[PDB]
Amino acid sequence: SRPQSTLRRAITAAYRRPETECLPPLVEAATQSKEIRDAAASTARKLIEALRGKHSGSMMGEQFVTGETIREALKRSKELEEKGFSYSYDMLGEAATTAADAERYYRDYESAIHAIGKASAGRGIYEGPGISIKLSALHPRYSRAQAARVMGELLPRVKALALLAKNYDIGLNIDAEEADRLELSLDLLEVLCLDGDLSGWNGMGFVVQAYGKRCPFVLDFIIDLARRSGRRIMVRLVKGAYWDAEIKRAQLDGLADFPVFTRKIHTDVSYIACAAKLLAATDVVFPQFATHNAQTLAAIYHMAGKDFHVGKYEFQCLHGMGEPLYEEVVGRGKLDRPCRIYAPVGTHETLLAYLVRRLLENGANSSFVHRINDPKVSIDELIADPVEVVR
Amino acid sequence: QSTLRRAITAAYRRPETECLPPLVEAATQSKEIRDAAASTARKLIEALRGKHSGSGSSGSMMGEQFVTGETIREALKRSKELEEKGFSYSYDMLGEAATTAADAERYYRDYESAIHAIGKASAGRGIYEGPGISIKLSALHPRYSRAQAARVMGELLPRVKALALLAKNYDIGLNIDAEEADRLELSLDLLEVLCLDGDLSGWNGMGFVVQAYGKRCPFVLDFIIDLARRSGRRIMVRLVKGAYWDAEIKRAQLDGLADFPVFTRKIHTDVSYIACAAKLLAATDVVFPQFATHNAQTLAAIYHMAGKDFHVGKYEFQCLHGMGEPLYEEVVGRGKLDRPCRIYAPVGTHETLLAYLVRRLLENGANSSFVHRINDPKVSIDELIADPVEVVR
Ligand SMILES: Cc1cc2nc3c(=O)[nH]c(=O)nc-3n(C[C@H](O)[C@H](O)[C@H](O)COP(=O)(O)OP(=O)(O)OC[C@H]3O[C@@H](n4cnc5c(N)ncnc54)[C@H](O)[C@@H]3O)c2cc1C
Ligand SMILES: Cc1cc2nc3c(=O)[nH]c(=O)nc-3n(C[C@H](O)[C@H](O)[C@H](O)COP(=O)(O)OP(=O)(O)OC[C@H]3O[C@@H](n4cnc5c(N)ncnc54)[C@H](O)[C@@H]3O)c2cc1C
Ligand SMILES: C#CCSCC(=O)O
Ligand SMILES: C#CCSCC(=O)O
Repeated sequence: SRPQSTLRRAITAAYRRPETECLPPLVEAATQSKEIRDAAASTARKLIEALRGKHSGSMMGEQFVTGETIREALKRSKELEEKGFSYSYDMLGEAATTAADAERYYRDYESAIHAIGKASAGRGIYEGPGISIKLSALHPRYSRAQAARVMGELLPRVKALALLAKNYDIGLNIDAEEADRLELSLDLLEVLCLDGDLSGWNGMGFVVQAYGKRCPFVLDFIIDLARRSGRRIMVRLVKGAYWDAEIKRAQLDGLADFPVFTRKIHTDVSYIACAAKLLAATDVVFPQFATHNAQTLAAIYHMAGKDFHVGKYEFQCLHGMGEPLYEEVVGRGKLDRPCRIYAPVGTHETLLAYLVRRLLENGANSSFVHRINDPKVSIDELIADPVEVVR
Repeated sequence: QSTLRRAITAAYRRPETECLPPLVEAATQSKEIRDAAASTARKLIEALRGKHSGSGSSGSMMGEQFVTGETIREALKRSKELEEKGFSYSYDMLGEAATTAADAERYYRDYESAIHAIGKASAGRGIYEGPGISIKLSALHPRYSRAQAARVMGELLPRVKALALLAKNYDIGLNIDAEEADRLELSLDLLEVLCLDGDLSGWNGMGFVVQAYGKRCPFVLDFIIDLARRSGRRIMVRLVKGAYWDAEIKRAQLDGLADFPVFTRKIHTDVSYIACAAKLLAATDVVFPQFATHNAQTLAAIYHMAGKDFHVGKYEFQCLHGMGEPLYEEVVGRGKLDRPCRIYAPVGTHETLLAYLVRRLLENGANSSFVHRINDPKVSIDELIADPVEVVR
C-alpha cells in the first residue's frame, strides 16, 4: 500500500467527520478514575485559590510581547529562567504576501536562531531556549498556492533553519495555523524527520490542535513517524487559536460539517484524550502541554503519574497570560514540573494578527482566563471535569 | 437607477489616485480657517495630553471600558450624569451577523424593547435633545452577507420599517450602522424605501452612516442629500472614517483585486472625511450631519468649517463610549466649544461584546490611529495638528 496508507487515510476520513461521531472514542480515552479525578480537583482548587491569592483576587497587549528584538527578549528572560522556566521565542510576523516579505521573515528567524543558540550555551533542547516559526511567514502565497509549489520552495528554507537549530542544539517548533494547511505542514514534518542531514537532533517540534477533528489521528501519524525516523519529536498539544476564523471560513465554504468542534467542552475532552495518547508515548515524543486552564493542567499532572524527570514532558504558556498560574507549578515546593514560555518578539508592525487572537481568547465567555474573573462562575465550576459533562 | 446612483456604482473600485484630486480640492480650507483650526486643535491636544486618554486608557480585554450597561435599563440610568453636561446618547444593543433565524429574532426583540425603553425615557425631548438607537442590518437577517441582495432587502424591509415606526411613535432617532463595503448598496436601497414611505412622514429620526474610507463616500452623500431634499426627511447622516478597514483589505487581497473599495493610505481617508464634511455642512438645511471622530484635528477642522452660526439640530459631533469623553469634555458645555456630542453606547453581555471589541482593538492598537498617537512619546503636537491636505504627497 502507499506508505502509511492506514494512518493517512484515518486523518483524511476525520477531516470533516460529524462531531457526534468523533466524540465517543475521545470521551472514553479522556475518562479518568474517580480517585484521579478527586486528586485533580484538589490540585485545580489549590492552583485557582493561589492564583487569586497572589494577584489581588491590558487590551493594548504590551504584556504579550517580550521584546522588540531578540537581544532584548533574551535579556528579559534571565529572571524566569533562574526559577526553572524555559522559553520559545516567536519572531512575530505571518501570512507573507510577497516574496520579499517571506525572505525578510526568513532572515529574522535565521538571526534569531544564532542569538538564541548563543544564549542557550549548550543547555540543550529541554532546559534551554528554542524558537517557534510559522510556515505562512516563509512562503508568499501560503494559503493559496498549490502544495507542490509551496513544498518545493518552503522545504529548503525550513530545512536550513532546522540545520541551524541542530547546530546549536535548540528546539525549533512549527506552529499550527489554519486547518487547511495542516496536511502540508505534516508532510513537511515527515520529510524533515527522515532527512539524514538532521540526524542526532531531537529539537524538531510540531503543534497539534485539539479543537480539530483530525487531532488524535495526526498524533497517531506523528508517533509512528517518530518510531520510524528515530527522532524524538517535540509535540505541543494546544486547543487552538483560530476557532472564530475557522467557524467563519467553514460557513463561507458551504460546509455541512466543520473541521473543528463547535462545543467548547468537546475541545476539552479532545485535549485530555490526546494527552493520554502522548503520555503513553514519551519514549518517542516529548509532549508539551500548552494551556492556561488550571483544570486541564491538574488533569494532565495526575494523569501523568508519579514518575517524572526533566525531558519526560513539559507544560507551556503564553507570555503575559500564564506566568501567574505556572508560578504555582514550576519548582520543588509547587508541582515540580517545568514550563516553557512562548515569547513573542517584535513591534506594532507585526503584532496585530497575534493580538487579535489573544483578544478572542481572553475576551470569550467560554475561556478559562475569562471565567476565572467572572463573578457568576463558582470555583466548583472551574474545577469540574468537562469529561463528566459528556460522559 | 439614477445619475446619482450611477455615480456610486462607478466609484466602487475607482483607482485611488483618481479619487483623490476632487477630495483634496474640497478638503482645502482657507488660510484663516486652517490657522483657527490649528489653534483649536493645539488647545484640545494640550488638554488631552494633560489627561491620559487614547489607547492606553482602553482597559482590559474584559472590555469593561466600552460597554455602557448590560441592559437598556442599566444604561439609561447611567446616562443622566453626562446628559446634563451636554452629551446625548445613541444606544447600541450589541449583536451582529446573525447566523440563524433564532438569532435574528432575538436581536429584533432586543432592538424593539430598547426602542420602547429609550422612547419612554426620551419623554418627548425629540430627535436632537433626546436619546436614540443604532441598529445593524446584519443582526436582523440570518444570511445578510451570504444571500442575494434583492431577497435580503425584501425580508429585512418589514422588520426595519416596524422598528422605524416605533421610533417615529416616540420621536427618537434610529440610525442604521454601516458595515462591510459589499452591503452599502443594499442598505442604501432600504434607506430610500423608508424615506419615501408615507407611514413614516413627519419624523426626521431616520439616520444613516457613511464611511469616509470608502471610495463611494462623496457620491453616497450626494444621493442622500438629494433624497432628503426630495422626500422632505431631514436624514441624520453620521460621517465616520470606518471600522472594518483590516477586514476590507484582507478580503480585497483575496479577491485578487488591483483596486479596493477602500483607501489604502490613512491620510487619504482623512482627506476624504474633511471633503465629505464640507459637503455635509453645505447641506444642513436638508440633512443633520453627525461628525463621529475622536481625532482632535478632524474635530477642530469641522468646528471652524461650520462657521459661527449654531443651534441645536444644525449638526452634532459623536464619539464612542469609553473613548471620546476626554476629548469631548473639552468641547461640550458653555465653558468650552458649546457643541453637542452624542455618545454611541453599547449595551449587552460579554458574549455579544466580542466582535465590537475586536474592532476597538484594531482601532486603538494601530500606530496610525489618533488615539494611539496622542499617547506616543515619539509623536509631536505639531504632527498631531497637521492638516491632511497639506501633508498628502
Ligand atoms: C505556549 C502555547 C502555544 C500555542 N501554540 C499554538 C499554535 O501553534 N497554534 C494554535 O492554533 N494554538 C496555539 N495555542 C493555543 C491558543 O493560543 C490558546 O492559548 C489555547 O487554545 C487556549 O486554551 P486553554 O486551555 O488555555 O484555555 P481554555 O479556555 O480551556 O480553552 C479555550 C479554547 O477552547 C477552544 N474553543 C473555544 N470555544 C469553542 C467552541 N465553541 N467549540 C470548540 N472549541 C472551542 C479554542 O481552542 C479556545 O482557545 C498555543 C497556546 C500556548 C499556551
Ligand atoms: C459614534 C461613532 C459611530 C461610528 N459608527 C460607525 C459605523 O456605523 N460604521 C463604521 O464602519 N465605522 C463607524 N465608526 C468609525 C470607527 O468605529 C472608528 O471610530 C473611526 O473610523 C475612527 O476614526 P477617528 O477619526 O476617530 O480616528 P483616526 O485615528 O483619525 O482615524 C482612524 C481611521 O482611519 C482609517 N484608516 C486607518 N488606517 C488606514 C489606511 N491605511 N488606509 C485608509 N484608511 C485607514 C480607519 O477608518 C480608522 O478607523 C463610528 C465611530 C464613532 C465615533
Ligand atoms: C499562540 C501561539 C502560537 S500559533 C497561534 C497564534 O500565534 O496565536
Ligand atoms: C463603532 C460603531 C458602530 S458600527 C462598527 C462597530 O460596531 O465597530
